Amino acid sequence: HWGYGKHNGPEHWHKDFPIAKGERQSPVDIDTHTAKYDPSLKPLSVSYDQATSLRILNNGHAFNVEFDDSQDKAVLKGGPLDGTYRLIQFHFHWGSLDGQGSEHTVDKKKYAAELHLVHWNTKYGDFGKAVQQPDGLAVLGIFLKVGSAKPGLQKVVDVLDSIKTKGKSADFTNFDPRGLLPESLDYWTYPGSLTTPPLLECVTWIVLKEPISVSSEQVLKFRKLNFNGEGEPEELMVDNWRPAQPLKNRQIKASFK
Ligand SMILES: CCN[C@H]1C[C@H](C)S(=O)(=O)c2sc(S(N)(=O)=O)cc21
Ligand SMILES: [Zn+2]
Repeated sequence: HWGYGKHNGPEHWHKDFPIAKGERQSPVDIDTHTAKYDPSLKPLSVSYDQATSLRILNNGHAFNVEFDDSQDKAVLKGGPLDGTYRLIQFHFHWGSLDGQGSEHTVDKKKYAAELHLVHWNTKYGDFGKAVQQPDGLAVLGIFLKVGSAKPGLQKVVDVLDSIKTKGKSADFTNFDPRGLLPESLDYWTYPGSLTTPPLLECVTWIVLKEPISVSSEQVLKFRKLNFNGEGEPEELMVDNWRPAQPLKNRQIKASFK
């Protein structure tokens, strides 16, 4: 099975998922001097007031916090998007050391972790149909740097003990994702893909310029999770990030100057 090890990591994915060598793969390095300011880009509209979280799960690759997407409760609009995108889940990617962990990079700089808030285009009816479309998903990416603690993240950190291994899930209701957002919503955007298999090229990436700060103790807790299931040899869940892919014939746009 695919993973992040030496024998099943990113360099091997192309054997089972040939699209790994495709034309619009993610993540990428964001060269701040070549990105172009596009004044036609609208500000992002994040409406998370009615978000209903349901559960937190360790799927063997990361931990996901899932939301009820049966209605337009928590949605993302505006920016480079056309239509309404519903929040379905969020997860993180992190490193074994503070100097690595993020998937996207900024002028080759790596952050300690990267948060992905995944949304799907409602015009396609269901998430499964959305992933088969070029504009089916919108993922909001937020960088994490180590510094002061992020209070809104603590409730997540505190429940990780209950989902240490692959397959474990815990009820996780009434969590407000607004607590994870930076002050500014300035962003870069480009067309890309999922960063894990199936690596489908159905994502409009929206990467925020402003990183959020989390404490050393908060990120340390992420690193205590396991890739393995209960009863199996312990493999710490760290470095679950894909390296930067070629930009090819794509242009990264910025909402700011
Ligand atoms: C572990 C599989 N993860 C996949 C398949 C899921 C069904 S998804 O919600 O389409 C999704 S979103 C991202 S990311 N890292 O580009 O934001 C990866 C994945
Ligand atoms: Zn991700």
